[PDB]
Amino acid sequence: HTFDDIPMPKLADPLLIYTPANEIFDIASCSAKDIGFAIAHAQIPPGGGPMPHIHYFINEWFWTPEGGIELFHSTKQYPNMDELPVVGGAGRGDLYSIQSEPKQLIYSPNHYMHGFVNPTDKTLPIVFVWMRNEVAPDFPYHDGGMREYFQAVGPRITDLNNLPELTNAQRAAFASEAPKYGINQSSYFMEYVNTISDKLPAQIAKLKNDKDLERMVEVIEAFNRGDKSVTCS
Amino acid sequence: HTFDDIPMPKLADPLLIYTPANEIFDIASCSAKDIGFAIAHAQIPPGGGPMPHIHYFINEWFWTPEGGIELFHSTKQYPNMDELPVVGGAGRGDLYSIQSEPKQLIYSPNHYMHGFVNPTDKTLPIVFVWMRNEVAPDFPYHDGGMREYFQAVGPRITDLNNLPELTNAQRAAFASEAPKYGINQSSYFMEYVNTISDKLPAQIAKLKNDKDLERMVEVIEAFNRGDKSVTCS
Repeated sequence: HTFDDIPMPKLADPLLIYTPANEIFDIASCSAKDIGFAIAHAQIPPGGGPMPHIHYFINEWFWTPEGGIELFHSTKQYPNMDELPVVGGAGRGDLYSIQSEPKQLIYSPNHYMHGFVNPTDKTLPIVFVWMRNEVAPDFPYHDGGMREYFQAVGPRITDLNNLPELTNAQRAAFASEAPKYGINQSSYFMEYVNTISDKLPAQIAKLKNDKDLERMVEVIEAFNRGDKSVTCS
Repeated sequence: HTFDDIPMPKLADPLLIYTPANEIFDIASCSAKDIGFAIAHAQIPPGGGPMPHIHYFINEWFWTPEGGIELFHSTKQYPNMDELPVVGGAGRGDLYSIQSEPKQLIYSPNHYMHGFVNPTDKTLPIVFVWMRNEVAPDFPYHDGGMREYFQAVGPRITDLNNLPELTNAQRAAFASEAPKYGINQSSYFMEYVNTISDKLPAQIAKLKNDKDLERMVEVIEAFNRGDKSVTCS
């Protein structure tokens, strides 16, 4: 399953963040009467990527223009934010790996466990779209909290030549602050993981939601034309 | 497969190290005319443990007095140190997890890929023995390199209740210095790994070398009795 293009909202003041998962973000939040989301055009260096985690306030799309990124995705859902999937109690979960191909679009609904890594020796592009769900609260940017999460825990890139140094406190906050933004984020790779299998189950591979993505693309392009019925900032 | 005890050499000035893999080490090197090794009595905090790596200068034993610790181990061996098990040629390998039981004793010969994590919410003990092999150069302690490795890359612990904080340089050195000590050490979990499965094949489970371990216990015990034909420091 492929998708041709996801354009970037062109803000006057672009927000560029180096996440503590070693991801280079150019990120923005947008909303219209019917919808709100955050969108990031990212560059992932070798070894970059978030450890396995679960979302409660958003549905997520991943678009990989040159492939290469390896995604991880569960078949099981975790609708209860208060039950971490850990050795402690509610139990670790099984993950399945996806070797992304060029222009592939992966859809991950709320409550699924996922993450990704760049396992190659070259920096690879990726685009994330995080859409506000029906149970998300109103954050300042109306996007279900994702841009607020990254802006709070990742250092801003004031110079894309001199990438900021990431600190222990920033890596820790990536984990510990995540619940305020509807994320259960693991702090080490195997914390939530029982197995990683390379045999992708059909029901995961078939996940798609092109309608909402298409709408959100309309909102971005309407924003870039100057349409004042929508907002990005 | 279990073992009853592995004692610690009693030095006047214990070498306590907090490794960049988040391991609390009390480590020593010992040699006799027939044998040389390093041994560490360790405490692994929640989430602690090294990324997958392969040894070229030692054979390793793990002893888990309270179980808890999850080890990872390949069936495939990697005899050429210049060939990294990485997506850019040579290829990532399949790991199998081992949920250790109290007093369990795992033997991991050189060239195998392995690693471990504490997936629980409490600090757990573990003892490592790293025995010099035939191809290892002669390091100052004659141990095969391992103590020298941790001493070069890890901070000394000066207070067990106020552990030292790790620096990015120490973490990066942990990977980049490793080959000098006969280790290929991955710098993120999925760098060398393709899949993780929880069905340990029997060839791995039946790995053992009790004779050499008994011999090293013998050396430790003699050192602790004051016998001068052996050395630990």
